[PDB]
Amino acid sequence: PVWRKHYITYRINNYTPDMNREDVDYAIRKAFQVWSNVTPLKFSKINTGMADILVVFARGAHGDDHAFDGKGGILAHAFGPGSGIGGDAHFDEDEFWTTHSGGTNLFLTAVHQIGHSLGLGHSSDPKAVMFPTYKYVDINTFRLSADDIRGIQSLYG
Ligand SMILES: CC(=O)N[C@H]1[C@H](OCCCn2cc(CN([C@@H](C(=O)O)C(C)C)S(=O)(=O)c3ccc(-c4ccccc4)cc3)nn2)O[C@H](COC(C)=O)[C@@H](OC(C)=O)[C@@H]1OC(C)=O
Ligand SMILES: [Ca+2]
Ligand SMILES: [Ca+2]
Ligand SMILES: [Ca+2]
Ligand SMILES: [Zn+2]
Ligand SMILES: [Zn+2]
Repeated sequence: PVWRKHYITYRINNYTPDMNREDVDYAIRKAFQVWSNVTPLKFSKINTGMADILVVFARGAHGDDHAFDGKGGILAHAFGPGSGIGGDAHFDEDEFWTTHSGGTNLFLTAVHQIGHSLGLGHSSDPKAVMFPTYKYVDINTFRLSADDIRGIQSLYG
């Protein structure tokens, strides 16, 4: 249930019009960084070819048999480690993605979904990033909880 290599590629398949491109790239890259800070994994954005983790913005039905649901409800989903669609993280474009507190924060959502792309389940600690409910936390004080660190290190340490 894990990536069996420690150099992992991602590609941004497409950009949400909600946010400037620069802010999308920065959110995503920072989100990956959160995990590469507590494991030996290295993440590399690529701009051509097939990436391990593909990052997709889409609405409703988008060709994976798990349609999204409009504004609210499900925000995003992600497939666990594997080939093809494995690892891929999809973000519901009917949300309003933002760099701060308005709408839904892309960074925080990405940290969570990349958790799942890496093989994590959910946490019972409301402080954890892998807690199952979205809430805006102070990104200046953001930090992985002990539960996240133990989970991720059990897979990749
Ligand atoms: C679990 C849940 O909250 N479901 C909500 C319900 O969701 C239906 C789908 C059930 N569900 C939710 C999830 C968790 N999500 C994904 C996940 O775990 O990644 C999976 C689909 C892959 S998620 O989209 O909801 C999700 C994504 C990111 C995060 C996250 C982001 C940042 C930090 C931490 C967590 C949390 C949840 N799994 N199944 O929608 C309803 C309507 O939504 C509106 C208008 O906001 C919710 O009603 C509200 C807000 O009161 C409803 O709340 C209830 C009763 O469960
Ligand atoms: Ca939705
Ligand atoms: Ca993949
Ligand atoms: Ca949107
Ligand atoms: Zn999908
Ligand atoms: Zn989740």
